[PDB]
Order: sequence, then C-alpha cells, then structure tokens
Amino acid sequence: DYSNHVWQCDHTRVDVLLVDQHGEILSRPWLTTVIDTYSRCIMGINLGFDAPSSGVVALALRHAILPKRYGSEYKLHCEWGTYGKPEHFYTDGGKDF
DNA sequence: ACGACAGATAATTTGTCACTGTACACTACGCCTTTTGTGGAGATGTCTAATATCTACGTTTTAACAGTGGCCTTATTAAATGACTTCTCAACCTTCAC
Ligand SMILES: [Mg+2]
Repeated sequence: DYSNHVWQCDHTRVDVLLVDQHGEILSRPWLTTVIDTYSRCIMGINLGFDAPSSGVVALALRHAILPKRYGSEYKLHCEWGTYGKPEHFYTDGGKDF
C-alpha cells in the first residue's frame, strides 16, 4: 500500500569478469539488490565475490536501511535520498533467505 | 425460377528431388550455502555404606575395714613391791645411892 511496505531481495551473478588490481582474472561477482515494491526505487545493493549468504543478505540490508553518503569520487549529480526499514521482506527460498 | 441430372474443373493432398541451413567443433549436474539429527569426549555434579574414632554406657572386681558375735571363772590367804591413811614426837620432881 505504500513505500517500504514490502521490500524485495535477490542475488545474481554479474556478467562481467573482474580482475585483481594486478590485472589477473577474477571470476564474476554476485550482485544483491534490495528494492521498494511501491516506488520501485532500488533501495540498496551489495556487490562482491561472496556467494549468496546470510552475511551478504545482511550486508545489502545494512546499505538499504541506512542513509546513503558518497564522496566526490562518486561524481553524482543526484542523491540517493532513500532509507528506513521495510515493514515486510519478500524473497525466494534460498538457504540464505 | 431455381436447382437438379451426369460430368468438368479448380482445388486438395501424395509424392519427387534439388537445395540449404545447421551442428559437429565438448563443455552442467556442479559450486556454494544452510540446517540438523547423531555422535565423542570431558568437566562437573551426585551421594552413599563402612570401617573406623572415641567417648560413654556404666558394669565387675578389690580391698579395706566396720560392724556383729563368741569367748574369757571366781574366792581366800601369804609374800614382794609401790602407795595412801592414822597416831606419836613430856618435864618436873622424888629417892637412893658416895
Ligand atoms: Mg534468487
């Protein structure tokens, strides 16, 4: 019925091969998204090599629930003015969830 | 008129065969996460019979001695000894003898 009423979360394998800072191949990361079902903002993400795990879920949840701050190395013109807790959380059946 | 006989005729499917688009190019049941009932110690808590100890229960044994009980004959006369008691503890005069 309103914003934050149901957040939704899932993970997927990003389709970019990453590299170490020394330049050698690192297998693709996983991306986790937390999404407002009303508003349809993306509320927060976690991007990393760690497989789908409750610590990864918790890491996306932290970013989503908390206010956002980014420095000038992020050349943003907008601002990611979204925060606050969900009232419900809607997921698939993964063992992390 | 319309439609109604037997047969024409535009479909409809059955069957040929030259052509071409494509896979074969090895390269998923495998990586990763979570729950979970079974299992191995290993610190810790549980709580007894029992072989004493550890005095007392008091109970025997001793000897000391205290009390009861039996026995013990009694007389006279003499002696020795030691004592006791009582009594006594004059004094002047006369007479005849040298
Ligand atoms: Mg999912």
